[PDB]
Amino acid sequence: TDKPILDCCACGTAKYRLTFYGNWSEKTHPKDYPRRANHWSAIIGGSHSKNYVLWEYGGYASEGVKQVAELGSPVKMEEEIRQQSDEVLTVIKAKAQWPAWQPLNVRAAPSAEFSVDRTRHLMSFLTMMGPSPDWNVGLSAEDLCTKECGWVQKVVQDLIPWDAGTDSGVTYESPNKPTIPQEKIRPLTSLDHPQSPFYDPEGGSITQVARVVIERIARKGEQCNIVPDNVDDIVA
Ligand SMILES: *[C@@H]1O[C@H](CO)[C@@H](O[C@@H]2O[C@H](CO)[C@@H](O[C@@H]3O[C@H](CO)[C@@H](O)[C@H](O)[C@@H]3O)[C@H](O)[C@H]2NC(C)=O)[C@H](O)[C@H]1NC(C)=O
Ligand SMILES: [Ca+2]
Repeated sequence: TDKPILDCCACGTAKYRLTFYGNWSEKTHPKDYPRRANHWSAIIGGSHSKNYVLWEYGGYASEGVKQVAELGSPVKMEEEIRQQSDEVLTVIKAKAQWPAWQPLNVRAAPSAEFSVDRTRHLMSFLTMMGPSPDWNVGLSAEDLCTKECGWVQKVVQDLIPWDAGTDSGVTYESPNKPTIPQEKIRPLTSLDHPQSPFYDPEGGSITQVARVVIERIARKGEQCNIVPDNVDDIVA
């Protein structure tokens, strides 16, 4: 058996800003909106290698993912991430948001910086939509390395909630109801359950609840991109 070939051919390191924009408010998602309790939990994630999976669709929630989903607590997730030692480059953290939605002139969108290198060229994170039985948003294994042996300049992604598979409640404020055995992580849909706040008998996509912006802010070290990248962001 040979070691698998390297998937990322970019050189040196790159630094990114992750900014998280909530779009989940009583105005955009009126049905049973939790007017008093609504929040986003702290953001937790990391830049990492292919050898570590924080969460993935069709995967089972780790203990740390479960505690984010149910408690809004990033503490066990952060322990799990740090236990991966060299498979993780940067630990990503940003603060909780109470209430969940404000205009940008009122409150800055939470952000964090992270680094990538040839081996830790992926990024994952999650945050809990609260209150909820077990509903998060996030990205899993977003790749910052390009085929051209460079580093992506900007990624913009709109998000819908996903279900961590650990609690069977049907709406934001449902009583605790352990899902046993735990089920696979899956996205929410507009036909999950008639009491779901996202239910629409006509089906169709769920209105996005957040947008994430990932922007490159620096590169370091000799570069080996096969197309020009003359952005003046290489630090000496
Ligand atoms: C979810 O929240 C995000 C963050 O506020 C929203 O993104 C922002 O949306 C507006 C579009 O109305 C963007 O401003 C506009 O940009 C275009 C540039 O092409 C310009 O022509 C307009 O005059 C205006 O300046 C803004 O760039 C964008 N912010 C981002 C991406 O960070 C998003 O629309 C929200 N979605 C919903 C459905 O509420
Ligand atoms: Ca669930």
